[PDB]
Amino acid sequence: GPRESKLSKQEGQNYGFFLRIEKDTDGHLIRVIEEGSPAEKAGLLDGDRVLRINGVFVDKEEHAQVVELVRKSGNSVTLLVLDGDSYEKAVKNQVDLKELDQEAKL
Amino acid sequence: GPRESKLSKQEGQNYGFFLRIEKDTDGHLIRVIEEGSPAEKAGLLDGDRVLRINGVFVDKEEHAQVVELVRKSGNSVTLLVLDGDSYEKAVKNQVDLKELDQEAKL
Repeated sequence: GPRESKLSKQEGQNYGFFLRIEKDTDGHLIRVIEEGSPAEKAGLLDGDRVLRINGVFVDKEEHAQVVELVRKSGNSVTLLVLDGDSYEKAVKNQVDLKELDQEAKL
Repeated sequence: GPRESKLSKQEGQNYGFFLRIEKDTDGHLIRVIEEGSPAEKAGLLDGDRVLRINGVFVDKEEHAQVVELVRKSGNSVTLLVLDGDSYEKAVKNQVDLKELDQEAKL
């Protein structure tokens, strides 16, 4: 289910991913995670959607805002992410994404 | 990658950019971005290409209809632009410009 990913990096360093809007696709997508990066080390996966940034729900914010939020968070940031399939399955079944909290399968 | 620039102006004010048709040049070119202008504030960069206006794909529209789409948007307009370097690289690599949307590197 959702995961809380605690990213941390050095000054001048990128976290090492793209945030994207994709044509006819819901959500703020994480793509092209660089090998060995802060993003990788924190558990980010290709196709994850960003639900929250430092606990603030952003699924309905504009891309520019979501980017700004990451950027203004400085050299650490907490992302609540959901994998692409769980995210599409949640939106399919009209689940309230706001009410989703961390869940792990073991 | 592409950016959405959200330009806003006062009534009777100009945005502060030109659109041109240039010989042996692909696409709807943003030129002459006035310093201090709405265009500059929104993040337009010289050599930017206009891909979409209020979401509508225009790279293959006539210059006259693109200008008119901007004017008809009144005192704000949303432009999906792709910087001149990324755009020239995309046309070479035969990328479908219709499929490009906002992207940021973090």
